[PDB]
Amino acid sequence: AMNPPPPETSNPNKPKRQTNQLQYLLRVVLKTLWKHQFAWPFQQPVDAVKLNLPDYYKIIKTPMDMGTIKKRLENNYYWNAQECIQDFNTMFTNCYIYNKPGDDIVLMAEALEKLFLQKINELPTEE
Ligand SMILES: CCc1c(C(=O)Nc2cc(S(=O)(=O)N(CC)CC)ccc2O)[nH]c(C)c1C(C)=O
Repeated sequence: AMNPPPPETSNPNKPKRQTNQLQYLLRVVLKTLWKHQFAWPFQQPVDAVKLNLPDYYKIIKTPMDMGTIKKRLENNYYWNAQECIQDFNTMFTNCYIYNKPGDDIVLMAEALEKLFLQKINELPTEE
């Protein structure tokens, strides 16, 4: 009935690097999605206690959210861009798994996803 702790966002035992793709994912992709009118439900972990959603964490075992992704990028949590992209994909997929299709939240998720997919199509060249 308690919320789980939020996903880890900096790990001292993990190596760190900056890459152009990672920089692009923070400066361009995340920034663009964050501003979106439908972003707000995804800007932080789902507070199942405040929302009175008792089975959210019974069902969703890999929670992810853009506030967490943002923190990860800012603390150099990801070595590879694909790690960041997978986190976004997990976020959207969770929403589809938990919610009935045609729920307001699911529709907001599709809109964000469509944008996200467009943005990662423009991802810059790897070193
Ligand atoms: C529908 C639940 C949900 C949210 C979400 O955020 N809903 C939400 C947040 C606020 S809120 O942030 O205003 N509120 C809570 C702390 C107090 C300020 C207010 C109303 C809401 O419906 N995000 C996701 C991904 C889901 C699911 C279940 O998929």
